[PDB]
Amino acid sequence: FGVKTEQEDVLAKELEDVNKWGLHVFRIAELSGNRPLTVIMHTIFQERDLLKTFKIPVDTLITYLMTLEDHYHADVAYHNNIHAADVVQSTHVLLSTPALEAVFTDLEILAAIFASAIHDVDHPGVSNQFLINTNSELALMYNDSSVLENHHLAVGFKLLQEENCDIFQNLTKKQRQSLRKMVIDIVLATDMSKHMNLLADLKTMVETKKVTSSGVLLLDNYSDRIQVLQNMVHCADLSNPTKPLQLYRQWTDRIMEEFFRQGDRERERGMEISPMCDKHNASVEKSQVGFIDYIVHPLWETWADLVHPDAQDILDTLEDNREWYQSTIPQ
Ligand SMILES: CC(=O)Nc1cccc(-c2ccn([C@@H](Cc3cc[n+]([O-])cc3)c3ccc(OC(F)F)c(OCC4CC4)c3)n2)c1
Ligand SMILES: [Zn+2]
Ligand SMILES: [Zn+2]
Repeated sequence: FGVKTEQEDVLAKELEDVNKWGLHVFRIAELSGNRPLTVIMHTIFQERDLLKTFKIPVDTLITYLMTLEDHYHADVAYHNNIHAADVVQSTHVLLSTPALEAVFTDLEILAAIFASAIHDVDHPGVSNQFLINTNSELALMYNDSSVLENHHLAVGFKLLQEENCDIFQNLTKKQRQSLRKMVIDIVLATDMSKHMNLLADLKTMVETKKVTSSGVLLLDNYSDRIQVLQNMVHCADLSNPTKPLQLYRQWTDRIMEEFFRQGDRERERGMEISPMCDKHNASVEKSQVGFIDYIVHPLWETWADLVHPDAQDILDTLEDNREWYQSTIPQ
């Protein structure tokens, strides 16, 4: 009575690393009875005093979080609640980077974290292209346009209507409309088809980079604010390779399982399969190296530049991991 159970205490101790890059999220997933998203989100909300700032009733926050977590598929290897929790915690750490100290408002912080929590809800385990090519209801509903991302948003928002789930019930119409717009802009930016444009804009920003007195990033207009937030959650979404190898490897195993599974369906449907999704002709090591060289490193290198030198350690880990997988390539 009043005191945590032994498993709850062990979980609480793991959660003490919530502000660190490399949180044992899989461990937390096990300790919380597969409730990584709910506990990590609750920990972050209270850490950031978001409940008080936005007058979010605690029972309501917990109810919505568990409901949201329940709408992630536990039978999906990668795009599940653990990934959601990871992206959330990673965005949380990124928001704390010294270069962005005092830059964003509480509402923007709330938008970035909420966006992260719902960015992949109800993911079926197959890609937009697969959905489009199989004439799936989802693809027809959203006209082949950022199919999954539009769906994650619609679900994320619709769940607020369930019993005692409206965590934004006390925000004014102004706060809600602004919050909603920012969340929509952020989740839509997670669609990989927008990667090049986002990176281009981020690079341009690093080019025109301008700080303040204390050397903190200066962002005037909404376009700049939202771009940085969009790239932030995007970085968090593509952060697996920048985490300690032990974590990175579990992510790779999961994504490969999900991809090979899709490949198996395409093979049966008689569709063409990418080496990436072909369990028969697949080079996991090469795929990760390509992934890092063409996508992850160019992204994180530009982000490192924007907040230089705050992300120096993350970049070093990415490069060490890249070399690890490279040397793993058989011959
Ligand atoms: C079947 C399928 O989706 N194929 C496909 C085709 C082209 C690019 C990508 C793609 C680009 C970024 N990712 C994300 C996961 C991700 C997927 C989609 N969006 O909207 C955002 C992120 C992604 C995250 C982690 C990965 O590996 C490891 F870190 F766990 C990964 O591995 C890529 C290598 C297998 C070769 C890809 N996925 C995926
Ligand atoms: Zn996604
Ligand atoms: Zn994702």
